[PDB]
Amino acid sequence: LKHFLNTQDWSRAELDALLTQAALFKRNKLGSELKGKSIALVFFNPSMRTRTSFELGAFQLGGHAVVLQPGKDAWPIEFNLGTVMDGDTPEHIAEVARVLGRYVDLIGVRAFPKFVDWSKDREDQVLKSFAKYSPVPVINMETITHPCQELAHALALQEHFGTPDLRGKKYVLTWTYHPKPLNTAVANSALTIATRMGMDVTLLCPTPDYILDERYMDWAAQNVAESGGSLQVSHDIDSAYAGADVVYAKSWGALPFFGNWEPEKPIRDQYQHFIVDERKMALTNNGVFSHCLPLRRNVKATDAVMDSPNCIAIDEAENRLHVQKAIMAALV
Amino acid sequence: LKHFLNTQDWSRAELDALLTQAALFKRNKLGSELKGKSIALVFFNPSMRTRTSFELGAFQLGGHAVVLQPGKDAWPIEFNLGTVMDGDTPEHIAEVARVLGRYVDLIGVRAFPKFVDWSKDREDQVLKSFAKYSPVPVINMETITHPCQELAHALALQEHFGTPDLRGKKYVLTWTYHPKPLNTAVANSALTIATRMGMDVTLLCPTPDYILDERYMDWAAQNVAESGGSLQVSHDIDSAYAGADVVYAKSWGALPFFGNWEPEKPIRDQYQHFIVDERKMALTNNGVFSHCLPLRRNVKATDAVMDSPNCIAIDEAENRLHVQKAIMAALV
Amino acid sequence: LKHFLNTQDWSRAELDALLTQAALFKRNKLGSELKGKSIALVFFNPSMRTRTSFELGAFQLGGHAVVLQPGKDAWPIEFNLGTVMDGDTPEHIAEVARVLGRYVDLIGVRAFPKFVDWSKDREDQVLKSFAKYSPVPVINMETITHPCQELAHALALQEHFGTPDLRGKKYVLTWTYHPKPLNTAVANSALTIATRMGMDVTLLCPTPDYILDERYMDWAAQNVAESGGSLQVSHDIDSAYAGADVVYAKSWGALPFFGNWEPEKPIRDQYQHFIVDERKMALTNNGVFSHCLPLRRNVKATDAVMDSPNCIAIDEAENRLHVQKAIMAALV
Ligand SMILES: CCC[C@H](NC(=O)CCC(=O)O)C(=O)O
Ligand SMILES: CCC[C@H](NC(=O)CCC(=O)O)C(=O)O
Ligand SMILES: CCC[C@H](NC(=O)CCC(=O)O)C(=O)O
Repeated sequence: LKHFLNTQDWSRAELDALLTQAALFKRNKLGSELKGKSIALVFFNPSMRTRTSFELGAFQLGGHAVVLQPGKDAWPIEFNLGTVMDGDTPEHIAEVARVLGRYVDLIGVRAFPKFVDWSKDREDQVLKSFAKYSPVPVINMETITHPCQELAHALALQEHFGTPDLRGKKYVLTWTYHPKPLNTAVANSALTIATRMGMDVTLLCPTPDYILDERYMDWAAQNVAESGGSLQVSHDIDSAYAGADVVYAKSWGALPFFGNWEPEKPIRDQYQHFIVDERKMALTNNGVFSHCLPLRRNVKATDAVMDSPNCIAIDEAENRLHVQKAIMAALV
Repeated sequence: LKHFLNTQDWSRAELDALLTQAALFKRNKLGSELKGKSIALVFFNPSMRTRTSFELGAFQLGGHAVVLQPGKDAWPIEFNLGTVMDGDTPEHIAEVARVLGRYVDLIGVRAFPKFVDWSKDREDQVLKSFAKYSPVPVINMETITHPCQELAHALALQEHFGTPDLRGKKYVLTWTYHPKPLNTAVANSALTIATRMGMDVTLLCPTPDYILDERYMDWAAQNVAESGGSLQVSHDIDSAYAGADVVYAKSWGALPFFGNWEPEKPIRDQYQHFIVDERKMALTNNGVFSHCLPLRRNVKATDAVMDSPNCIAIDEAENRLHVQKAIMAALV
Repeated sequence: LKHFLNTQDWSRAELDALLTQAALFKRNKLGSELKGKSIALVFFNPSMRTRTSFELGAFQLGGHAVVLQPGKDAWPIEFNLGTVMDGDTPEHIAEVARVLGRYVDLIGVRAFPKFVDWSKDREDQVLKSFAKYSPVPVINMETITHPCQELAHALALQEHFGTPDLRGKKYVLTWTYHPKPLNTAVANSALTIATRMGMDVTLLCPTPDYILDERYMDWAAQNVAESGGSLQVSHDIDSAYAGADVVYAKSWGALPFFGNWEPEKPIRDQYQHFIVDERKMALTNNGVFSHCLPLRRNVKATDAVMDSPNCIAIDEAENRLHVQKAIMAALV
């Protein structure tokens, strides 16, 4: 059974088919690719865009989405095997996945890491559990990667440059400030999709500590090697933004500090200047700027940049809807 | 772009068209005025009637409603401008409104005041923010006014008297008891719609402190002046109910006590007799009684009154469904 | 007006019609028995299966389900009569039921007991209040009985044995361990449906204290007397499982300990061996095993049993969907 866990599991031709079909849905939003069909959207963390775009996407295609929130309405779910379940979890993912399998045609899941031990978070236990026990296709709605955002971001870029071939473009994935440490998911996904598109990627971040998990650095290299692009890690703002075509900001907690965020506080606080403002954007090749959102103004990016005509954040958010309808349609 | 923020922004002819179309939907509930269309219902406070009537109204018209609750599922939203967003709000209404604008065709919003400073609450920051940044029509689901209730209430009255012309009817908007201070919204809306219908309106309330904000007292005067009705403030129960045709109860916190409810407690507690019971209703001209609901029995009104055949509360609640389908249909 | 509060209120012919229609829906899931229709699903407790199966069932039949959760989104609801509502409940079920009555065509309700006083819980105040004030058919989504589970369980059994006639089968309803005391609902329902099907029922439980409320023991006797089956209470594991055809596990708090669970703790803890493992299942006549779910692994049943080909828990969960579509279709 084919799932949509990461874009890395898909061939360039399959992904390309997805984007084109997404572009097709954007011109003809109503359809019947999901008539009488339904999808279970399971959320273990908040969401505005993902929840809304999927719920609407399923409706516009003749289907119906059932939104579940383990712990708020549905029963909390246990993921570990061979365990005496006398704790806070009343049922196991093995049952939950098989049960949903008899009701819905697709299962979407959102589960951010717990931030206590990256060794445990990097395993993607939730997504992998669903994909293992579910008799129906599973869709990643963001765990430690955000593949749906990738395709929304990618489509938005091609649309901006009026071409599907983004090779030779200078892509800058910059870390940005935030009072607290966040998920690396969106970053791992951006690095993955930008290198898969074959762009000249620079991972701008404060210190080596902030470099993404090796897994994605490796996926990125394999992508560069295959698409003819390039990868590069920079700790210098100006040399990074210089002549950039795209600038994607996202804040995240330094991996080496999982479970020990105390000393991480004083470190991130001394890099607030990483904020994406006009100065840095002026150094770009009239480049574009985006963010997966939700975005904090005057923290991650200044008001002037968000309101700038060069900001394609709203278009990227919109394509989430089209891109996901292409995925669901392709999975049923 | 035309919105439905308050009935005061609409002409008498437009409002009349709304009520008639609502009466038309009441005879033919299923339609296609919203086929393939959707609406984002954003709730910052609880709701049973509004949430249900809108969700159903959108369905019965071929559309789909997406219910969002900032803080429970969607991300909390910031409304102030030029602020360093390092607080509890992860994203700004400027983005949220533009994003929803790419997904849904209509946006409904519910946001009661915070009760700390009426000077800030009376500004209607949430509703105005949505209407400012949203590329699609916005609908007031209750903030400091409850226009949807107004039209449901109005339709219910015309239906009761078998006529659209309510002029010359004695309308009594009475304050009523409640262990705590509430929103003036429903009251401000009742005063507005009753004076706009050209009835003889009396605002019965305990003391001058309980008189509604000048804004609505002024809207009411302009309405009297235009419809030929009348406005009047009374602190005497019997002289108010006397020969009334309609009696609308609603409890609210004295505006001058926002942020300082301590001394408000002892004041409201000495006016529990304002409860709408049989005695007061007997003094009426066999008048009708209603309440926007949720209503607390034996506090706001006695069981005998609620169960009375003169109580049209349930019909008013029902018309919410028809009246809102007329608004959505008119806005797309 | 006909409701679906308990299977006991329905004749054997009506119930049989329900199961057959459920079997019919299972072959033809999409229909129009609910076109333009809607149902209000009111939840006072968590739910994954019930909420999902009903929401989907309504969709697959052309209708729409509105999920309400008094206290989370909708306003909390008061059920006592002639009370001064100055507490935590803003509105009364008399209004809530009549209001929903003007919006939806059906009302489903879930409300577990409070576990403080069984004398009050056994009254089924919530379900009875809805059925009393609602102008439209009411459906029990589990209170002190779980009739929907009954029919899902029953259908799953007939399907397993390839016949609708379950008479002469040895049915074992066994209590099982759980760190805390639970609702007897599923148990009361199993005892009811198994005796109504005319099987040889044994209620295996630790001590006499754990025997179900007399009401259901009585319903069971009347059912035995009518169907030709049998009822029997056993406190011995091996004599119970011996040659069983069906084994239904469910944990519950000893009724005589409501409001006084302290001493109940040490009592249930000394019966953990009641867990449904392979040994006990080996003593059966190659019997089947099920559980209403959510089920805690290695507490209520071992992993080996849940994963066993003899476990029909997932099928029972699926039939919830078909069985409820048959009920809704029959009630409109
Ligand atoms: C379908 C059964 C629903 C419910 N189950 C629970 O409340 C179990 C909760 C837990 O095990 O923590 C019950 O006991 O009736
Ligand atoms: C689409 C991104 C979702 C999520 N964002 C957050 O958790 C931000 C929360 C905050 O800023 O308070 C993340 O970091 O991946
Ligand atoms: C339709 C009216 C909604 C709201 N009502 C409440 O907040 C009442 C809450 C309570 O009585 O506890 C209000 O006062 O405007």
